[PDB]
Order: sequence, then C-alpha cells, then structure tokens
Amino acid sequence: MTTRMIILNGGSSAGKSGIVRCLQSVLPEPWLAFGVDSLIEAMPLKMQSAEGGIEFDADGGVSIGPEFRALEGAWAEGVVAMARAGARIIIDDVFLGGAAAQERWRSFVGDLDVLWVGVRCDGAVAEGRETARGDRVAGMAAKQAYVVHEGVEYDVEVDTTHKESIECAWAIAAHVVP
Amino acid sequence: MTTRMIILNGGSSAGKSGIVRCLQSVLPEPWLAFGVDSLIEAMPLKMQSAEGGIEFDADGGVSIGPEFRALEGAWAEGVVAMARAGARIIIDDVFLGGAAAQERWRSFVGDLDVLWVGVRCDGAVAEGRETARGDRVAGMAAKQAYVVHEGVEYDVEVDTTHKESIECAWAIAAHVVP
Amino acid sequence: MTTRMIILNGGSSAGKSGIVRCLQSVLPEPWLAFGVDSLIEAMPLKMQSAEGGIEFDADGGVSIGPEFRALEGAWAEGVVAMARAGARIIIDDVFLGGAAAQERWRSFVGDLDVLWVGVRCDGAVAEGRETARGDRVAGMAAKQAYVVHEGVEYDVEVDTTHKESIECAWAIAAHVVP
Amino acid sequence: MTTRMIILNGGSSAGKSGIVRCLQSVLPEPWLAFGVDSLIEAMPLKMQSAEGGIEFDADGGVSIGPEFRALEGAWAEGVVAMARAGARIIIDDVFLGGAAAQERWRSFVGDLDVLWVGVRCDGAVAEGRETARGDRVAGMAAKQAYVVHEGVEYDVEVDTTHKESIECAWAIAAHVVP
Ligand SMILES: O=C(N[C@H](CO)[C@H](O)c1ccc([N+](=O)[O-])cc1)C(Cl)Cl
Ligand SMILES: O=C(N[C@H](CO)[C@H](O)c1ccc([N+](=O)[O-])cc1)C(Cl)Cl
Ligand SMILES: O=C(N[C@H](CO)[C@H](O)c1ccc([N+](=O)[O-])cc1)C(Cl)Cl
Ligand SMILES: O=C(N[C@H](CO)[C@H](O)c1ccc([N+](=O)[O-])cc1)C(Cl)Cl
Ligand SMILES: O=C(N[C@H](CO)[C@H](O)c1ccc([N+](=O)[O-])cc1)C(Cl)Cl
Ligand SMILES: O=C(N[C@H](CO)[C@H](O)c1ccc([N+](=O)[O-])cc1)C(Cl)Cl
Ligand SMILES: O=C(N[C@H](CO)[C@H](O)c1ccc([N+](=O)[O-])cc1)C(Cl)Cl
Ligand SMILES: O=C(N[C@H](CO)[C@H](O)c1ccc([N+](=O)[O-])cc1)C(Cl)Cl
Repeated sequence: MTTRMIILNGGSSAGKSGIVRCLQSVLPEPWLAFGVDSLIEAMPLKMQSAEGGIEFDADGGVSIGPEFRALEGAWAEGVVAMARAGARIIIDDVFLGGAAAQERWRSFVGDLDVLWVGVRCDGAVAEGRETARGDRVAGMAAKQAYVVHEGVEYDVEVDTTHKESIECAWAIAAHVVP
Repeated sequence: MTTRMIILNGGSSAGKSGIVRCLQSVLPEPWLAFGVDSLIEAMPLKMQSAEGGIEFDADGGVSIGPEFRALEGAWAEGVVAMARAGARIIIDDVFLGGAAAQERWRSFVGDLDVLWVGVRCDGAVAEGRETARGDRVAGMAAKQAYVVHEGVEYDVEVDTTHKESIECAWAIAAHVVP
Repeated sequence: MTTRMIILNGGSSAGKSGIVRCLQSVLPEPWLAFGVDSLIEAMPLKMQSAEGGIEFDADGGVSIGPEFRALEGAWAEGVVAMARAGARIIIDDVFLGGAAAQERWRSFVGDLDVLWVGVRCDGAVAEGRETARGDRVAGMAAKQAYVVHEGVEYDVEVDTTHKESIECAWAIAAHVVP
Repeated sequence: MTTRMIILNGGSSAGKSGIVRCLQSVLPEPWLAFGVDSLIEAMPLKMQSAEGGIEFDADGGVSIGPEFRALEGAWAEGVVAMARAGARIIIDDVFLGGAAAQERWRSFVGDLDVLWVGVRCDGAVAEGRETARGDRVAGMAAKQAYVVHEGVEYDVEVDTTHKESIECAWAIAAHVVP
C-alpha cells in the first residue's frame, strides 16, 4: 500500500506548483516533481509553433496535437519507470481531456500505487491570481477551472479558494502511505 | 491631489508583487513598478558579498550596510525624479527600519503626492507561502511580517491573510486620485 | 572628466547583458544597471498589447508607440537624475531609431559625463545565439544587428563576434574615468 | 543504428544548454532535453541542504551524497525508459566523476544506441562566461573545465572556446543517425 506516485490535477493558477513545493518540503522522503509544464520546457521550442504540437490561442485556449501527444506518452512511461525504479514521483498535471486524461494515466501507471489528487479553485479567483502572477496567458485559468475535473475521480480533494498551499499540502500528505 | 506615487510596504511573501501586477492591470493609466528587489537586481552581484552591502543570513535575516544604503539613496531620488517627470510610479518596498524607513522616503519625496500603502499578512501564513514559492530564504517572511509596520503610517491598509491580490488591488486603486 | 554614465547600444543577442554583468564585476565602484528590458519589465504588462505601446511582430520586428515613448522619457530623466544624485549608472539600450535614439539620450543627459559604448556583432552570429538562448523572438537579432548603429557615434566600440564578454568588458572599463 | 539518446558532457558554462536548444531547433525530429540541472530543479529544495544530498561550496565546489545519487539513479533509468518508449532524448550532464560517471550511464543505457558528446571549453574562458551569466557560483566553471573529461570517451567532440553554439550543434547533428 506504499504510495509510489502522487498525481495532481487542476486548472492553471489553481495553486498546484505551490502545493507541490510544500509537499516536497513536508513529506519526509524525497519526492521528485514533474508536470505538463516541465515536459513543455523539455520539448523543443518549435513544438509550440507546429500544428500537431501545442498551440496557445490568444484568448487563453490550449490545443494539443498528435505530435505533442506522442511525445508526452513516452514521457509518461518514463516517469512511471522512475517510480518503478524506486523514485517517489509527484506529477503536476492539467487534465484538459477530463476523464479521458485520467484514463490515459491509468494506462501508463498499471498496478502502481498512485494517489490521485484534485486541486480545485473558483474560476473567478483563479483568474484573479492569473493576473497577479502575470506570467500566463490571460484566460487559461477560467477556461480550465472546471472542465478539467469533469468525470475525474480523486482519492483526495483540496480547494485552494480559501486554503493556503501549505494547508492543502498537509491534507494531501496525510493520505500518503509510507 | 492627483496621486503621483504609490509606495507599498510589507514583509517578504506578504503578497506585494502580486498586488503590484494587479494594480498595473486595474489602474487605467500606465504605472511603472520598481522595488527593493528590482533595485537589488540592478546593483552589482558583488554587493551581495560586500560588508557595507547587503547580506543574507542563513536563517533569513537581512543586513544592510552604508555602501548599499548610499546607492539606494540615489536610486530613490531617481524614482522621485521619474514621478516629477510625469511617470506614475509604484514602489514595492520592505521597511526593515520601520518608521525610520518611511521617514527616509518622506525626505526624498518632498511635497510630491504619495499614496502610502500597507500590505499586511499573518507571519505564519506568510511563512507558509514562503515555502510554497520556494525562491526566498526560509525565515524572511516571519522575521519581516510585523517589525516592518511598527510606527509606519498608511493611507490604506490591506491584509492578504484572507484577501486575494486582485481584491487588495481594488481597495488600493479606490484611493488613487487621477 | 569622471564618468557618470555608461550607455551601451547594440542589437538583441549582440551580447550586452553579458558585458554589463562583467563590467559590474570588473569596475571597482558599484554601477547600477538598467535598460530597455528592465524598463519593459517595469511597465504594465498591458503596454505590450496596447497600440501606442510596444508591439512584437511574429517575425521579430519591434514597434514603439507614443504611450510607450512618453513613459520611457520620464524613465530616462529619472535615470539621469540617479547619476546626478551620485549613482554610477550603466544603460543597456537598443537604438532602434539609430542616430535619432542617441539624440534622444543626449537631450536627457545634458552636460553629464557619458561614455557612449557600441556593441557590435555579425547578424548571422547574433541570430545563432538568438536560437541558442531560446528566449527571444526569432528574427530580432538579425533585424537589429546593423540598423541600430547607423549614424550613432561611440567613444568605444567592441565586437562580440570573436570576443568574450569579459574581454569586451576590459576594453570598455579602460575608457572609464574614475 | 538509429540514434536514441544524445548524452552531452561538459563543465559548467562550457556552453551545453546553448548547444542543446540549437540541437532541438536543428534536428528534424523532436528531441526532449533533460539534465543534471532539470533533475536538480525536480528534486526537493531541501536536498540542497541535506548531507547525503547535493552541496555547493562557496568557492564553487560541488559535492554529491548517496541520497542524491540514489534518486539520480532512478531518474536515469526513467530517462532511458523514455528513449525505449520511443522519445528521442538529449541529456545535458556534467561528469564530475569523469570516467566513473560515463560508466554509470553505460550501465543504465544498456544496448540502447547513444551518441556520446563532449563539450569542451578553456577553463579561463568558461570562467569569464560564468561571470557574464552571473547565475552560477563563481568557481564552478574552472573547477569543472577539465576533470570532467578525464577518461571519458566521446563519439564527437566540440570546443566552444572559439565556436558558436549553433556551429557546435551542426557538428553534433551530423553524427545523429535517423
Ligand atoms: O502556461 C503554461 N502552462 C499552463 C498550465 O500550467 C497552460 O494552461 C497549459 C494547460 C494544459 C497543457 N496541456 O494539458 O498540455 C499545457 C499548458 C506553460 Cl506553456 Cl508556461
Ligand atoms: O519542424 C517543424 N515541423 C514539422 C512539420 O512541418 C515536424 O514534423 C515537427 C513539428 C514539431 C516538432 N517539435 O516539437 O520539435 C518537431 C518536428 C516546424 Cl516546428 Cl518548423
Ligand atoms: O529575496 C529578496 N528580497 C526579499 C524581499 O522581497 C528580502 O526579504 C529582502 C528584504 C528587505 C531588503 N531591504 O530592505 O534591503 C532586501 C531584501 C531578493 Cl534578494 Cl530576491
Ligand atoms: O569589491 C569589493 N569590495 C570593496 C571593499 O572590499 C568595495 O568598496 C565595494 C563593495 C561592494 C560593491 N558593489 O556593490 O559593487 C562595490 C565595491 C568586494 Cl565585493 Cl570583492
Ligand atoms: O525581448 C525583449 N527585448 C529585446 C531587446 O533586449 C527586443 O529586441 C527589443 C528591442 C528594442 C526595444 N525598444 O527599443 O524599445 C524593445 C525590445 C524583452 Cl521584451 Cl524580453
Ligand atoms: O488599457 C488599455 N488601453 C488604453 C487605450 O485603449 C490606454 O490608454 C492604455 C494603453 C497602454 C497602457 N499601459 O502600458 O499600461 C495603459 C493604458 C489596453 Cl492595454 Cl486594454
Ligand atoms: O548551478 C547549477 N548546476 C551547475 C551545472 O549546470 C553546477 O556546476 C553542478 C555541476 C555538477 C552537478 N552534479 O554533477 O551533480 C550539479 C551541479 C544548478 Cl544548481 Cl542551477
Ligand atoms: O529532511 C532532512 N533530512 C533527512 C536526514 O536529516 C532526510 O533523510 C532527507 C534528506 C534530503 C532529502 N530531499 O532531498 O528531500 C529528503 C530527506 C533535511 Cl533536508 Cl531537513
């Protein structure tokens, strides 16, 4: 029953990265963190200008093509492989495809023990934080705030609308089996 | 009565930068933002290793020497000069010297119309956010949370302990005379 | 004859920022660094989406409107004011307007002692570095490589095409009167 | 004979990251990039303050403990797993242990087709660039410039002392079998 992977899902500006660093500080054993964002940074820059890659609409929409998806797949497998190799992994994701996305993960994970975490946050509030951070495309927060969880099943749910990252971290750590 | 400068004061991780970007988005006229941090980034790197410069204790303490202070002074004058030249300026500061610090500003400002803003936040909560951001020296938040406001007089006060940046932004904008 | 300001001019990716940090390390007295880029970061984000602000064409072109120019002006005056106040200032600029730009500076500077530095670099090579850094809009380097110096007069010229930043730094420092 | 992984080795400031982005732009197929630095960013912050983790001496030295090494191991396996899954991977490493380090990789890689790249650069020059970038601990460049290659065998060697990143990129791409 030892937890091997902690997969978090939430919309942009919902507070995931903040929760991730807190978890890494709180949890006693070292946990590696990776996510759709670190994956993007690891993909070639041109992937962001290629049709079957990832595209950022000016209104904050996000489109994903097969070239991008294909790469992501091998990446996912590698992350699972790290867990298998004995590294405790935290995944900061954004299930744009809702349930479809969670399934995709389930397939790569297999019988590996995973803690599915849901990070919610009022769209309006997320949108406010989006402005405050100033480093995201205005509109992503709102567009993602809800559709991301539709049909997704979690083992734990935190809502950053009125809870600090460190607090949400404590709630999540409590469900982590050593 | 037109506001020329908005000087914010608060401890590390209290939420100032977030409020600043919100203000820049909210306010109709363009406001330039500068602060102790941009000043630091503009000072030579070695200033951070020189005795009369700025020193960061491992426990999160911050010491300021005369070499640093001298530079800061000319900088302050320049910022005031920008206001005088007609640029709307926002200053994100950290009054380590409490009232002493506010006086220092008053001297540079003169009869220029300034909106003194206080950004408060529970030390414990600030410390939590400090961990979540992971890019500050652990301990700064708590050490600064309160001593920074002792003896300081504001025209407006916001407390980020339970208020989003955008909200605090709205409260502050309301006191800005066009 | 003491040098109060060091104004560098060069196209994107020509190597200015690198030379700037070297100068700050080399020069014995503390020099504050500021530039078109720090100014941009200090301007509201929306300035980048407003017509009379600054616009970044997808091919790497850069357009500047009056709203942006107006702000820049007050900023320039403030920087000069810092020099006057006794702070040694380094300005990392990009004379898009060639000679016109240098004149604009001359007007703000007045009789202040300034060291005009020219940072050149082969367009092709600059374009290569542009790719290597991956954090600029492809095409800026080439578009700026030359037009930026047309009609501009320097006291010192360095060419980073075959010279390291630290070397160019040494050449520039040598012309700085204490 | 299709190349699955490109493993680059070089000392800090030798120019690897710059070469990596160029390769990602040059190579026709998408290549994911990862390295000791992205791994560090993915490890908990505290790993940098824990004895068996990674420690940064003030003079630029770097020490690695077993806790850090253990994690790195599972990470290495995961990266190899990504290659196996069909993702083209580029690894930006720093063989502090010289030959010992290359062996460690050979063990994880197995019979996977790998292109071993060596990125050299004169210590003095690397040290100069270290200053110019200003975001590394002074002294790392020099300490690493040479010891890193002792006993290491490459399929290709580039020297950034007098060659631009894009050029070195071209030399390396030429040895990549599709
Ligand atoms: O802005 C970014 N990422 C955010 C999420 O952190 C963006 O909203 C996003 C959402 C989903 C996504 N995906 O699922 O492939 C990619 C980017 C990075 Cl490009 Cl910096
Ligand atoms: O190289 C490109 N495109 C082709 C299709 O025109 C290609 O198959 C591709 C798309 C994205 C990509 N990536 O992320 O590196 C790589 C190759 C464009 Cl990005 Cl210029
Ligand atoms: O960490 C930093 N700054 C914070 C404040 O944002 C630090 O707490 C600090 C506080 C006061 C200060 N001062 O008043 O000179 C300088 C740095 C910068 Cl060095 Cl990145
Ligand atoms: O140059 C240095 N120090 C002397 C005193 O030893 C000097 O007067 C000084 C201190 C800080 C500084 N700065 O911020 O650039 C500049 C010069 C050290 Cl930083 Cl190496
Ligand atoms: O990319 C940027 N700046 C470069 C120069 O460093 C861009 O080429 C540029 C050039 C000139 C300019 N101007 O003169 O107003 C503004 C940006 C910043 Cl937006 Cl990050
Ligand atoms: O606020 C805006 N525009 C008007 C004109 O429609 C305005 O006068 C302005 C433009 C740029 C700007 N800035 O940089 O903050 C401020 C106000 C747009 Cl940026 Cl939404
Ligand atoms: O400074 C850093 N990394 C450089 C290399 O890019 C440092 O020189 C270093 C070298 C070797 C290393 N290792 O082999 O574990 C880790 C960091 C990161 Cl901590 Cl930002
Ligand atoms: O938690 C810590 N240490 C113990 C040993 O005292 C621990 O086993 C450990 C070290 C590094 C680490 N990491 O990278 O997350 C995790 C746990 C210190 Cl970092 Cl406070």
